Amino acid sequence: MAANCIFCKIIKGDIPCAKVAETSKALAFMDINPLSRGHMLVIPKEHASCLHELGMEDAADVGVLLAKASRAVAGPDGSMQYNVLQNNGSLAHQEVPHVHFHIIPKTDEKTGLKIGWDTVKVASDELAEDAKRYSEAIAKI
Amino acid sequence: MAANCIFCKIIKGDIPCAKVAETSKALAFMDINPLSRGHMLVIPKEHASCLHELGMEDAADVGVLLAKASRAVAGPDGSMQYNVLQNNGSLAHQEVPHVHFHIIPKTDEKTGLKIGWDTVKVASDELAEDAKRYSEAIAKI
Ligand SMILES: [Zn+2]
Ligand SMILES: [Zn+2]
Repeated sequence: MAANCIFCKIIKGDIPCAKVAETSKALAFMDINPLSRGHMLVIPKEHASCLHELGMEDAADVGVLLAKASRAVAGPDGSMQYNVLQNNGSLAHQEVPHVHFHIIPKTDEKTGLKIGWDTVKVASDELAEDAKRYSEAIAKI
Repeated sequence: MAANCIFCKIIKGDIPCAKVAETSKALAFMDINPLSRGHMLVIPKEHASCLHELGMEDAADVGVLLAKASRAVAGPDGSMQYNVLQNNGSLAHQEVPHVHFHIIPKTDEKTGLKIGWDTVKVASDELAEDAKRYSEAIAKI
């Protein structure tokens, strides 16, 4: 559903939204449901539902816009802390089915992104297996 | 402290780590303290402590490697869900002072990245103010 995709609606002009930046392949704007003041979004213009569906040229342009946006979010003296978050799948907390990078200011212990970081044990043999599968997958793109 | 930066140590070869991919400006490898099985990291070779310190060319290369890595993480049939997370500042849960993108498989409600998503109200006037400041900041990069 690109038809029922609110970011496609913004991109084509069917819903208005103040544009923070625009490049050939990407757009930035403010999140109107922020976790903290200054929370923004960077999206590809292409309707990719997950990051792995995004084109390589689109990936270069989105990476560049993300870095530029982080400088905006870091503030005039660069002291503002922040989290970059991009979700892929509804189990992974993705709501709109279109790639979007959140850049979320962390002003406060009580506001912004709150993360649970509980690690698990993985074996050396399992790490090697995953490293092989991943590198071969990446090598053939 | 690039001297006490474990990712710089990996990058220069002072600590061994199976390399999942390597490009001119970026490296990928497995996280040895994973939140879920297959949790990996994508880092710039440059010692940038936060994303806003990263060069634009390095940003393009890291965006491309991130997209490639997501295809690896999505798996042979692309069904694996995942979160991309990059932290900037110790209040923002950044531990190693070198930019690193986590790509974290979400296999399970009980494993992988766990996120708290409590939004705050922002006014139209505040959104316009932030949009102006951000777009002007981005325009002059
Ligand atoms: Zn869309
Ligand atoms: Zn470093």
